[PDB]
Amino acid sequence: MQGVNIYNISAGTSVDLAAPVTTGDIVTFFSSALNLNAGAGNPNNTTLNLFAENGAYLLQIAFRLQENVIIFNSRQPDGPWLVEQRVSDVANQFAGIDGKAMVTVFDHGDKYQVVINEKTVIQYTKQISGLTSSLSYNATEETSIFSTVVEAVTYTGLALEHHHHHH
Amino acid sequence: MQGVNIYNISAGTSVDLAAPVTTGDIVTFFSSALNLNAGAGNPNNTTLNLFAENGAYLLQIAFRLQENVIIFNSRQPDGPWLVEQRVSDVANQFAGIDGKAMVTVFDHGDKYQVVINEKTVIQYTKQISGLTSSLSYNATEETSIFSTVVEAVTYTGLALEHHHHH
Ligand SMILES: OC[C@H]1O[C@@H](O[C@H]2[C@H](O)[C@@H](O)[C@H](O)O[C@@H]2CO)[C@H](O)[C@@H](O)[C@H]1O
Ligand SMILES: OC[C@H]1O[C@@H](O[C@H]2[C@H](O)[C@@H](O)[C@H](O)O[C@@H]2CO)[C@H](O)[C@@H](O)[C@H]1O
Repeated sequence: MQGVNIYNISAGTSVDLAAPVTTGDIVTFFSSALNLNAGAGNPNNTTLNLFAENGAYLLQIAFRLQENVIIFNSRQPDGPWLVEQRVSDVANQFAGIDGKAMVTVFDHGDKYQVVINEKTVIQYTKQISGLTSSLSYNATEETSIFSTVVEAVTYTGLALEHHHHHH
Repeated sequence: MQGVNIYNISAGTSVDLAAPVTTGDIVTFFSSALNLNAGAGNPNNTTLNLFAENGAYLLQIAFRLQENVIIFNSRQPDGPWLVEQRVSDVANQFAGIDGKAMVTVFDHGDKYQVVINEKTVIQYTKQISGLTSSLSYNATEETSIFSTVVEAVTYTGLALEHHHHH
């Protein structure tokens, strides 16, 4: 059945989900601040990650102000970072809303749709499949583009399909 | 296409959705405050409403501190309120989180599942069916349990049509 779980993630920490995020599920990270002028990343200012039980980075959303880009990538816990998908102009993706923001990730089975506020910035074809068992928000107090603590809200058990058969 | 929409709603106003909420979709109201000591409503302290395209009150979630109850109901805009569904102990529903709150409504087609924070408060069997085309948040400045402005986020286009060819 459908359920809502709330997690308050401090910068530099991660949490295990009470209910895994799977195909048809949604997770939204809410930030109470938007620091588009934060310190220089190294090279990341902020990273939002969806982890598989084996620690694989199912999806990482990395924000880089200096390089002015949002990187989407995946990799096994002991494997190399895979093919990066980039979105230029970090500020433009958040335009329209200041002092706060939200990043939503839809798990569509074959792809991860990421939406910054109301704007879909990418339909990311998965490079690694599997259910998300933990989330993380990594950054330092001085260079994060988001608030010290980011609230993650997962909407699980959502999957709804209408099967139409033909022959 | 699945999509997220954000609407800031001031107490006593309503908003027209850019994308309607239908079966399988979600709408969550976020409050930057929680005032469970706001006093008696008139009779409601706060009401969250989902309106169908034809103007009907698909669902009203009404909080009453003096009655210590949450009332769920429906009605036609020119008609009488229908059969009230009640859930007692308002505080218990928001237990665990202070200074803020979220109310989530899942549209399951035949029923609306209301969730306060992480707790499912009710599986409301619909008295009126249809797609939600607008929302409203009514309350006064002094007696609302939520912040002056509530932020509603909709997740739409979620149901999927899966064709199989044999
Ligand atoms: O791909 C995510 C991953 O990127 C690393 O930095 C990459 C850099 O983006 C790429 O252009 C370069 O060729 O290789 C670097 C890694 O050696 C980040 O260091 C890492 O934290 C992730 O963000
Ligand atoms: O049902 C929501 C609706 O309730 C109205 O008040 C009701 C009251 O709760 C009920 O016990 C009584 O029998 O009828 C009243 C209506 O005549 C509120 O006035 C209305 O705003 C909604 O909150």
